[PDB]
Amino acid sequence: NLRKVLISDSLDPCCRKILQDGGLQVVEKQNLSKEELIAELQDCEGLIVRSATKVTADVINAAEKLQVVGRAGTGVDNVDLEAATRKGILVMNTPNGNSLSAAELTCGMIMCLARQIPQATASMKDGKWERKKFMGTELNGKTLGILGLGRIGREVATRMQSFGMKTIGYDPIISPEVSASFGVQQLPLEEIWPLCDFITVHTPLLPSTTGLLNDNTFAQCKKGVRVVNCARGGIVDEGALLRALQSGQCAGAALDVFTEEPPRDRALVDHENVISCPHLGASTKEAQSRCGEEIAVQFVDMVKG
Amino acid sequence: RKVLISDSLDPCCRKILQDGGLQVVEKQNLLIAELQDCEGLIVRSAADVINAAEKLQVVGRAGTGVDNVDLEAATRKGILVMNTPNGNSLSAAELTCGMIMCLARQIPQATASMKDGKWERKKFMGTELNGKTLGILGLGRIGREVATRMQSFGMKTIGYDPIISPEVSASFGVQQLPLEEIWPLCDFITVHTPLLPSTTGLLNDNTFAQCKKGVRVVNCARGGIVDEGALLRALQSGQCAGAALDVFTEEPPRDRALVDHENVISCPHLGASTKEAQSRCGEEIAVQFVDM
Ligand SMILES: O=C1NC[C@@H](COc2cc3[nH]c(C(=O)N[C@H](CO)c4ccc(C(=O)O)cc4)cc3cc2Cl)O1
Ligand SMILES: O=C1NC[C@@H](COc2cc3[nH]c(C(=O)N[C@H](CO)c4ccc(C(=O)O)cc4)cc3cc2Cl)O1
Repeated sequence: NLRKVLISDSLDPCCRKILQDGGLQVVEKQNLSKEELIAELQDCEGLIVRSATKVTADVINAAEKLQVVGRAGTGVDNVDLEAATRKGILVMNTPNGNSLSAAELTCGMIMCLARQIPQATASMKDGKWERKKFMGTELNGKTLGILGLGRIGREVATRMQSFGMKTIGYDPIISPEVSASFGVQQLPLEEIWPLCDFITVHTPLLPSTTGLLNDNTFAQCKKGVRVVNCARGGIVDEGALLRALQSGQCAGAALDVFTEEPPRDRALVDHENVISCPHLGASTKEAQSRCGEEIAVQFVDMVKG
Repeated sequence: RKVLISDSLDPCCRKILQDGGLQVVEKQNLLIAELQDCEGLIVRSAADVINAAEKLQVVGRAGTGVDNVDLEAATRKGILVMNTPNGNSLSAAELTCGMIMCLARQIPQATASMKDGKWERKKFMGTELNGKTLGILGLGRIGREVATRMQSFGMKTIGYDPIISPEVSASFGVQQLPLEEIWPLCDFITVHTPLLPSTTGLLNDNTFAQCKKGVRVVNCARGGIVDEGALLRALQSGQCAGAALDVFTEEPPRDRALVDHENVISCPHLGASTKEAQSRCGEEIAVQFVDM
């Protein structure tokens, strides 16, 4: 059963600490090339990654002891889950660990869109004083649409409520009565689009949420809507967003995530009304430490049944 | 009733200034010949002015304070200066909150990186606000608005105001402490005071010396409350991890050392630059006038 675990990426020593406390032997490697990793996994039931180490069908297939792969983070981009499940290898991740960091970044993106803070800093650093060029928006009394009312969507809701934003939204699993208890009014999507000043997505990436925002939904929005995607690349159709930015149907967007990372296509990043980060939603010392801890705790519970 | 308007004003304010007499002409970029013979005045931004002026009763600035109109020359004549001290409050508080989130996650620096074709995930390791301490100096309209918003993020809000009682500030969840007890506790410090002798260099080498190593500071209030030489020294040592500045001792600033620092976020004094603030000030000034 589960004994010895390799850590192949850099995450807080709180991870190692909890693993050995629960009986597991631990080793701690870093970077490691496609050939390198497998020579460690010779003797290992367990592999903990962050984002850098790719766990492809190759490593999975070529590693003849590996029973579980743990990601100290959200989703499994860097783990071939098709090939893992084929070989009976359990894949786990730490969904709770990043919630607050992702919600805080989303709120900062909304403030940034409202007041053009990234654009203003760039203008100051270019030696300009362009007070006129900037006219921002007060959030108080504006409507924020929240698509997805799990962990992150509800944390975004309660913070933006403090700004006196009205928070409306939709989730197919969360009842209107439960969303009401954290101040989010659920309506049909067709009724959400024309009410929103700001839209933010907090859904998993599924067929049903791939291009959730598209040409059809932008057609239904108020002119000048502002969009945030701090969830997963492709929930917002990037073509449809660029078309909405060019027409003015969309007055601005804030993107932490892209269909391709890093993105080869530069048109959205380069747009004047787009502010962007290189997938920083989970990039806080606090989230990184909580994910380290959460994966270790998940591992030890599997040894104790 | 001839009324000049020496500033980019909200078009609501003219559509207002025809309840009572108001013969208006909104001429920006001015200079002094403009106000020929006019008795009752409105302004936004932009003395020698009123001295060569004639029959003028009330001057009104759609904004807070009067830092673009000589109050003593106006007191040298009969002239009452009105302003709209609540019109800009929410917009200034909202910008301050956005500056706090930008300092925590370096969103302006991340955007500049991305627009250079970079994908810099390690440089941009940030801080969670939940569980951090925000020090708020000045607990008037703006300070209390910043406090209740940042409490929703799980920040502990402490502060100091010589005029606001500890009971008033406890009612909006701000614990007042002596300044000496505030500095060592703060992860973030934000200033919401008037610019007075007592508040000029309120943050200086002596106060940075008592702060936590890595404190972040915001000034969306008035240029000079943060001593700019002291703030650059603190950024240079790492005593200050970052600063967000909407305001500068000289606007526009000719000393570029702070604006050019990698850990400084800056705006060209945008705290009151929203449609809603500019509309609310245009009308709060009317009700002060049109209800003597
Ligand atoms: O007409 C329609 N076209 C397609 C469909 C609209 O698609 C949606 C599908 C959705 N799915 C979910 C969803 O799975 N929500 C749960 C929470 O209940 C959840 C689980 C995990 C996470 C996370 O990983 O952070 C987030 C949310 C929300 C959501 C919203 C919308 Cl608008 O309806
Ligand atoms: O030991 C000392 N070191 C320095 C010295 C004084 O420091 C202070 C002086 C202060 N003055 C005030 C102040 O005038 N506050 C009132 C609110 O009651 C106020 C009025 C208008 C506005 C506004 O225009 O938005 C804001 C606030 C706050 C404050 C804080 C501090 Cl730390 O004492």
